[PDB]
Amino acid sequence: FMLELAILGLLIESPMHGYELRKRLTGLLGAFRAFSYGSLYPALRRMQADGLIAENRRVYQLTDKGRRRFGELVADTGPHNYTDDGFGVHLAFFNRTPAEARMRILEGRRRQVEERREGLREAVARTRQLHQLGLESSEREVKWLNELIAAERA
Amino acid sequence: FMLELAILGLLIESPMHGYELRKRLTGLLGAGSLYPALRRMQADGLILTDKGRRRFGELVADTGPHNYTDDGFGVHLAFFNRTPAEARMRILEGRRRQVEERREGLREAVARADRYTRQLHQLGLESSEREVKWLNELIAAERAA
Repeated sequence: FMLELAILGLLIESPMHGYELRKRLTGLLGAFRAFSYGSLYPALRRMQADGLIAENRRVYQLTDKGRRRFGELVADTGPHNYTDDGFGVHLAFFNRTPAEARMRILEGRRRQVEERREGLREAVARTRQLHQLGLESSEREVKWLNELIAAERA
Repeated sequence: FMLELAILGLLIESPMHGYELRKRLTGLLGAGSLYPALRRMQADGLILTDKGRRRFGELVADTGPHNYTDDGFGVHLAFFNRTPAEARMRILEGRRRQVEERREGLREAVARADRYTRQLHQLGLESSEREVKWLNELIAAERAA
């Protein structure tokens, strides 16, 4: 899902060659690694088959069915959107995400990081110095999400 | 994979039941059922048994890529008490390699700049930075004897 969203959301901007998509895909996650070819290209073969993209490696363009399918996925606010990769991908396309969905996604993310923080507070109640590090990160991210939630309300 | 080090490493300390296995086990990250693993680990004669004590001694020595992931690392780091100085050092380095690469992706991510994605990555970055700095301190300490 997060793959298709990533792909569809990139292609909507403009048509792209395989090289560009892999580059951009990697940029959406922050991997310090090309996105793997044998993860990308089978998705494109599938996404071609379902009539979401077309090919002229090559250059790839979005279909009308493609443009619609994106419009679905950007609206989606399911648990798929709250994971680290899920969130970062969706957050990219907040530009094209309705205010309602944005708000839901932010909250679903906040639930996820909140729970992480809780487990880590609980963990520190015990020589894992890494938990402490884990904790401060969560703290920062929650604080950030709250600021981002606050902004959406206003 | 290699949920077994976790169990064996806990178990030898004071062979309890679910109370304290799942509890302590859960305290690797926070907020499942180990039970099929225990049924298996019973069958192979690891549960701790003498064969168990040996099997742990293998696993604590291990320094493979399985040890460098977030869960992998934190589990192993628990049993550093019983991890040979050599293995400890290798594991710390293998972890540092992983976090280094994470940091690089994230530095690179921030560079392209979409205010919101940037800040998230920025957060990601500072965390990596803190963890690397920590690993260095922990590596430094292990050398000094």
